[PDB]
Amino acid sequence: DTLVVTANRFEQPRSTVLAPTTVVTRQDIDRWQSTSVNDVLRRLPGVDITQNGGSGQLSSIFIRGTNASHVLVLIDGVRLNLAGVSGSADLSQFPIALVQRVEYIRGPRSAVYGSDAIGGVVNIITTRDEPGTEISAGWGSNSYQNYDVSTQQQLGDKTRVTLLGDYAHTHGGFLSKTLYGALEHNFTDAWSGFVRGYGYDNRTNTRKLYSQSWDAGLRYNGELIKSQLITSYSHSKDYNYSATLDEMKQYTVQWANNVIVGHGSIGAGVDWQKQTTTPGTGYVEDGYDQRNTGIYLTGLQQVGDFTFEGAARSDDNSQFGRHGTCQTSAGWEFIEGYRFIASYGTSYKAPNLGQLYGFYGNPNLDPEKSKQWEGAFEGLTAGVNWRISGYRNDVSDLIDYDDHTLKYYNEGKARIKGVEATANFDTGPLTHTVSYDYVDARNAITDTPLLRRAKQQVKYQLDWQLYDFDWGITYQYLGTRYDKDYSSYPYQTVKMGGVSLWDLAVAYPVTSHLTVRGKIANLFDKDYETVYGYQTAGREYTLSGSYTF
Ligand SMILES: CCCCCCCCOCCOCCOCCOCCO
Ligand SMILES: CCCCCCCCOCCOCCOCCOCCO
Ligand SMILES: CCCCCCCCOCCOCCOCCOCCO
Ligand SMILES: CCCCCCCCOCCOCCOCCOCCO
Ligand SMILES: CCCCCCCCOCCOCCOCCOCCO
Ligand SMILES: CCCCCCCCOCCOCCOCCOCCO
Ligand SMILES: CCCCCCCCOCCOCCOCCOCCO
Ligand SMILES: *SCC1=CC(C)(C)N(O)C1(C)C
Ligand SMILES: [Mg+2]
Ligand SMILES: [Mg+2]
Ligand SMILES: [Mg+2]
Repeated sequence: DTLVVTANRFEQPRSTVLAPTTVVTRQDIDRWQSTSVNDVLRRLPGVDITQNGGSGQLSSIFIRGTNASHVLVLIDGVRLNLAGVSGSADLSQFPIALVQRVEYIRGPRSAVYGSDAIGGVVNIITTRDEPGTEISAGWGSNSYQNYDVSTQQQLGDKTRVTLLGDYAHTHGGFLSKTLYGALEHNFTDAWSGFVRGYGYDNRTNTRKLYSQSWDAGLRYNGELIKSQLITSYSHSKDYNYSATLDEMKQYTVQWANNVIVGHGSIGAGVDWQKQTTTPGTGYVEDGYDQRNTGIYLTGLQQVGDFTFEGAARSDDNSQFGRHGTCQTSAGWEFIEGYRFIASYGTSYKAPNLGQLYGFYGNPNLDPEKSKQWEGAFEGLTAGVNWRISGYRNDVSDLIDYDDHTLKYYNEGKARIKGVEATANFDTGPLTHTVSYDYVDARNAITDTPLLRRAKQQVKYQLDWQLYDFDWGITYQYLGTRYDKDYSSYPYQTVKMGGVSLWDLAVAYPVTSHLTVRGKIANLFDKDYETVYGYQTAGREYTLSGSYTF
């Protein structure tokens, strides 16, 4: 199988991770011709993305019916800094040109990573191993324009340098400029070090976002033992124009180890994080300094037809103190190629600055808490790889605005019951990748459905190659959703009808160096919204190329 590092921080085959797992490579992203992260993500199981319009507009990610703030987004294994002020991940500003791989694991994972990993985890990896220089560019609808240069070069054997530059610009709009460098060095065959730095300057209509991140690390990859020590600094500055500045610095230091033992592994690590915000950030008066340290244990073992996986973690947070989480999954391969999996896991979400210290702050709030149970069957039948999972997620201690006392409190519960079905198979030269999600996400106290969430989704990718034309068709059904209408007070909840959407993409190797690509997004120009009142794109055309040398 393809490897992931996201389940326990170290490489393992994805057949040994029991939680459902999706991997997107750069090759997929080039064929899809995605011009944003959201477009990559909306394609995958359990993902419901809403957006205040097109590219660059604020967005929310609802994994498996959970709140916007209950997905953990990592960049190269570190909590996305853009999410630090608001406490909820928004990838609409993150440059797609940095995205080399996505590992997405559904279900909880606080027991490895701490806060936010309730619905699942999305790790965006920016590292590639692909020697050479490449030039790319695109033109499309709304004066869309992209230029991109990158290279990877040995500087002597043992060392290599990566550089990337990207400019993307789209009127009505959204402008984004990105720069990335890395140095990778192999001290021995087992020992390695790296320093990575990147930044992007975005403008959106007037919002002005700038972010930089620097990472530095040491890894040991032995025959049995693996170790990693990584430090990370991020600094973002977010201007809105009267005058609002949100600024945050995030520091991380993590040390993990993992050893192969019996038929599997055992791991442990320690994780430290500091976030400082500047006065006035998040409509909070003072600057804050929040700290967290966690310690966790992981395990995986195969015995006969059974697989057991687990993680357990204790976090010590400077505001709410101590919270412990744990996860266990057992799988049973009862006949060759078929498997039942049962999982249980707790996870949490930390209070955010606004909830804590804003005008309606409550400095004594506790984390939001999740308990999740999941059961799955997977199999390989007649060339079809498939899986069907049912899950229940009880969330409690939700942080809610109390209008009577003008303060946030822990109160309030949600019950989510869902089914995920996926399959992939070929029929002659055709490859089919399909998924179906049912999500019944409610307020558990009133029994009413949560807003902003599609109860059902169907997703289908159909790929094939005919001459030297490589074709991809993308279909999605976004089901019924409820939302509030803010044009009239009191704001009333409205029912937004299901919608089907189609994209067509093609690529062609003009020569061995030159690939040209075309896309039509929203082929039937379907008029729809994912947030009530905010119009989405309509039919758009892209045309691009890349040249390798
Ligand atoms: C009363 C319920 C609480 C149970 C918590 C027990 C924690 C689970 O671990 C039990 C001990 O098993 C450790 C196995 O370690 C896994 C890998 O190494 C063994 C290689 O075969
Ligand atoms: C020696 C302990 C190393 C493994 C501890 C990680 C497991 C976290 O605890 C979860 C409790 O679940 C009960 C254990 O049964 C499942 C086994 O988990 C896989 C470890 O082999
Ligand atoms: C590596 C081991 C991980 C497995 C540990 C999970 C087992 C938890 O056991 C029960 C916990 O009991 C909670 C203690 O009570 C304090 C708070 O609730 C009190 C209610 O009045
Ligand atoms: C390498 C060690 C990793 C151990 C982390 C264990 C995390 C266990 O968290 C499970 C939650 O358990 C519920 C009770 O925890 C509250 C603390 O209670 C201890 C004092 O009463
Ligand atoms: C919900 C879990 C699914 C459980 C039912 C599926 C288990 C099916 O087992 C099928 C065994 O395979 C029989 C197929 O025929 C054999 C193929 O050719 C073998 C060479 O002679
Ligand atoms: C391994 C089981 C996979 C679940 C597949 C769907 C089966 C549905 O049939 C049972 C009836 O469903 C009752 C309500 O379903 C919504 C619950 O979603 C699952 C979480 O409990
Ligand atoms: C899918 C339920 C029947 C047993 C599993 C068969 C293999 C699943 O592959 C399905 C992939 O396609 C999704 C279609 O889903 C319709 C059934 O959804 C389950 C509703 O509870
Ligand atoms: S959170 C890990 C877990 C698994 C199971 C054995 C069902 N448990 O009782 C706990 C809650 C320890
Ligand atoms: Mg212009
Ligand atoms: Mg070794
Ligand atoms: Mg408390």
